[PDB]
Amino acid sequence: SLSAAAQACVKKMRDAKVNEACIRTFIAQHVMVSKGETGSIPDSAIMPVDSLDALDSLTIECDNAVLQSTVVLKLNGGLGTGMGLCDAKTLLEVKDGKTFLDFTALQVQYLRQHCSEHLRFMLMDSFNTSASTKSFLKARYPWLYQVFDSEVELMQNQVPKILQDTLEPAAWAENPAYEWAPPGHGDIYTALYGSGKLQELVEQGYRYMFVSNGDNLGATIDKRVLAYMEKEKIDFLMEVCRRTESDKKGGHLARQTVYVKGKDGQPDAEKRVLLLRESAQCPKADMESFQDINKYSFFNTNNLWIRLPVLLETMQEHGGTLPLPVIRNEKTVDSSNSASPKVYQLETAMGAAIAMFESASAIVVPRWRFAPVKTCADLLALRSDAYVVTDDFRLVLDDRCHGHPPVVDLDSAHYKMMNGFEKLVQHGVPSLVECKRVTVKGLVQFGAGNVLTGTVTIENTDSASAFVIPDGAKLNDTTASP
Ligand SMILES: O=c1ccn([C@@H]2O[C@H](COP(=O)(O)OP(=O)(O)O[C@H]3O[C@H](CO)[C@@H](O)[C@H](O)[C@H]3O)[C@@H](O)[C@H]2O)c(=O)[nH]1
Repeated sequence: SLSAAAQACVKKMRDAKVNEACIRTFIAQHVMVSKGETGSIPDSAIMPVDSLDALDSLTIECDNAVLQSTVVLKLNGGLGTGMGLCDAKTLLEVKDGKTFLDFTALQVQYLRQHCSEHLRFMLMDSFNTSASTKSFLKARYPWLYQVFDSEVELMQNQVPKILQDTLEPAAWAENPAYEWAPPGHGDIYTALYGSGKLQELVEQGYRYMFVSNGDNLGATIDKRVLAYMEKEKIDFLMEVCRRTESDKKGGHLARQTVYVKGKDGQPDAEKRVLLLRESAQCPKADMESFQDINKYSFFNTNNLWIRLPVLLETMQEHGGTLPLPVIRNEKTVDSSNSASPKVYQLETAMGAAIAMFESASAIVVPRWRFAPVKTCADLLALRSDAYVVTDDFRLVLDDRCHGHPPVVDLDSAHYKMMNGFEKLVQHGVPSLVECKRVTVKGLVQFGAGNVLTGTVTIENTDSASAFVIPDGAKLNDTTASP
């Protein structure tokens, strides 16, 4: 029943021993793409979400049996090509001598010492992140490394890049590894199911999984969420934050109205269905509305809670897949070579599972559960004193910020790549806890002990010479120039 292109994909995947759940999942996306689907979600088809419960209003914590049944997973399979990264982002330094992986392991240790003695922790890796993550734990945290292969690591799948005009699997004789790509972090459900780990977790008595981004060190277990999901019988819960100006890369919550038409004299009652819209899913000529933080003010944190037996049941009842909406990413098979064949890279976002369950919902959480690092501008804020380290080893906004991170605007010509950002803070990281907005234009180098307050702009109009800010300089509500 499949097309020739789709069959070619199946054959390639089978020959490469790709797990069948992945093949089934991918093919379904392939069929959608062949019928015109791109993943685009226009604003005319959605409407904002105006009312949600709040974590700040919750007080009751879950019982010990529920806490014991909760697995913690951290995403760690992405390639931060936007920050000029070649390995796992979690190996980058966050504070003095501590990486993302350092605080993550310290959070797990803390939870095991004070909350759940046998807390199960997992990492979803790619082959482009697996060995470096394992060797890091090998040296710094041997208790995690000893059970790394047995219970920690979940290996994400690889799917073929398909030619844009025929949807056949793309070939690249120069480097056939470039014929494959990660299918996004929405692959977590497919990888858990196809590897049999989802069934084994349910067999072992686990009932909840808390997933979060590897770059968000503010996301740990909150026992009030588990009690909330138990009481309200919620099978999937997405943590959303009130959107700030800094929330530009990610996705926002949205709703549609599905009319359960009337019965037994009852009228047609509207029921709100929730969905996620990534930035890639917004029509590119309509990005103004995706960026309106007032129109769509609920930003997905990717702190997700899933009831594992219901996820398992749902997948089994759908041929062994979770039919997440496909995102059609347009690239070239060698993303560095504009002359290489153009391809589609079919991906899904794990937050899109909010549309897969009848009892799915979202809850508004404070900013201290969301400290994202998508760019080097985010990393400057996280490295600065605007973020502090909690006792349970979370990275949270300083209380003085009132939930608003400093708005950091770095010249993309000089600081988009990690090597360029490293030159900017070579002599020290400026104080930004009292800085509302910092904009760096042109070639600039921070000095030692810089203190920024208010709205600060550093503009070097002649980038033939870098502008080194003097040591101890204090910039308050000003624009500094050579
Ligand atoms: O194939 C992939 C792609 C990504 N990741 C991991 O997924 C996490 C998030 O990926 P990132 O590329 O950093 O973010 P986005 O996918 O753009 O956005 C996600 O995170 C945002 C919050 O930061 C939310 O607003 C979005 O809805 C959610 O999809 C990171 O730990 C990545 O390493 C994987 O494990 N495998």
